[PDB]
Amino acid sequence: ERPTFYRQELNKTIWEVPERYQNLSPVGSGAYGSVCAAFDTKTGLRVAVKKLSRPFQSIIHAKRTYRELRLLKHMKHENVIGLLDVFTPARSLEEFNDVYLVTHLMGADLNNIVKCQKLTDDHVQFLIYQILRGLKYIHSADIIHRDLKPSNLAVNEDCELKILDFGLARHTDDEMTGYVATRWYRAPEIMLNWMHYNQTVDIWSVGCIMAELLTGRTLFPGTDHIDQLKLILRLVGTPGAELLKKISSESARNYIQSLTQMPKMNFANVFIGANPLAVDLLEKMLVLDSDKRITAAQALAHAYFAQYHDPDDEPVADPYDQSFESRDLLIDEWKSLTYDEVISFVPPPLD
Ligand SMILES: CC(C)(C)c1c/c(=N\C(=O)Nc2ccc(Cl)cc2)n(-c2ccccc2)[nH]1
Repeated sequence: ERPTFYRQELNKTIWEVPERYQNLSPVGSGAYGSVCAAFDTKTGLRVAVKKLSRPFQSIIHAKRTYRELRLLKHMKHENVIGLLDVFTPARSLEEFNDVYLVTHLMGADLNNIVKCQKLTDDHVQFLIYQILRGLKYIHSADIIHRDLKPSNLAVNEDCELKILDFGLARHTDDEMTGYVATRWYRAPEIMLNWMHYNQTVDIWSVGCIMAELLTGRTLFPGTDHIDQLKLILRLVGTPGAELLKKISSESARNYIQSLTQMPKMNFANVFIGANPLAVDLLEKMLVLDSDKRITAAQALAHAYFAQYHDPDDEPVADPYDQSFESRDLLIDEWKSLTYDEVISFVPPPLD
């Protein structure tokens, strides 16, 4: 019942995987793990396999490993990453130190797509429809992505899209500093730590992404946090008293009040020649007050997606128990929890 495993060294890390996975080649790495492409001989799919790096080295890491496996097991949606397989070479809990996560290899990310091919309005409609369809599902489980950006959106050759989170980097202060894509899609309340954030932080990200699909250019390519804020406030206007009250960070509030007040721009004069319905949706997504942003479910009913919208085929998630998030456990308790989840994994059917 347990498959046979074989070992190999790729870019100075050991991969020990079931025999079903062949032709492993490295695709990326970071602080939390490494990814390889492979051929799954069982299903006949090209796959991507993330090996987590020392998943139980700290409490923070062990809880993260549990969190990821729990999230990935729950996800059952066409526009979101699905777990094809999870495995470990360990034969018991006592020797359980390694976690490997398998999903479909899609072919490209959305950075590839915006860089290398011109998109018509129909392409923008279809790609953004799918992001929002997946986001509806994600948000219905009270899950916030928080790092929606083109490199976390995988796209096949028929422009079918999946939301994922490679999750290889730490998102430290340094990784978020300077002229960097890691910060250009973040809602300003997350970027500047204004307040406790909502799931519409992800709608801001969709707005930034949609703008970029329409123009071919980054919406807010700030050279740093403050420059990026300035670019944002030039477009959407400076906040009024109502939003200022909601900024619970007194330090952040003090700084924004130092800026000269600016009105919202005419978005038809920014997104020159775009579908007026695209421009209308953008204005509803790129609202500074996150209480007043359009939701994913609201946005799916917008006239821009009239050719794709089907309210009978935009499903929500099964209930997701996140009570673990408020729980303090030891490493070995997170480990055993994670081990139970690996052991109980049942793969999806191959249609
Ligand atoms: C889209 C959603 C929000 C459900 C999410 C997905 C996710 N993980 C992944 O996408 N995992 C992944 C990505 C690529 C590969 Cl090859 C294998 C696994 N999250 C993740 C990543 C790291 C830590 C915790 C959660 N969060």
